[PDB]
Amino acid sequence: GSSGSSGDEIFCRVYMPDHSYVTIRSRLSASVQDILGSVTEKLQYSEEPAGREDSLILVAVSSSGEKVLLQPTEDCVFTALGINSHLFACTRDSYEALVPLPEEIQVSPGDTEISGPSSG
Repeated sequence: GSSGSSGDEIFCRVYMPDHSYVTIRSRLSASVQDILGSVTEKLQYSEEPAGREDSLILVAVSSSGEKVLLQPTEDCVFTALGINSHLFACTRDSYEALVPLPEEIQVSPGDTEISGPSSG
């Protein structure tokens, strides 16, 4: 038997439009669809890979508002995504409703950014 050797697996996080991401374990060779399916599972719907959905599209949002509608036919996502970037999975009419996460010393992708005493 064996567990692994190198281990490239990572934990993708799909930031919600209401500010509430999840922790999903994915590989560095997955796809938007793959993740979606995974995240979708995290979403309160059911114990299935398809707990009823109304078309969910991924989108990369950075600390600025730079949205980049991704595709289900991607290759290197986890990598493509910069540092201060967050993935958002929502409908097409919600894509805009999407908002870029803040910039604090809290739950974030970058972390240890030590912005400064600049509240606002």
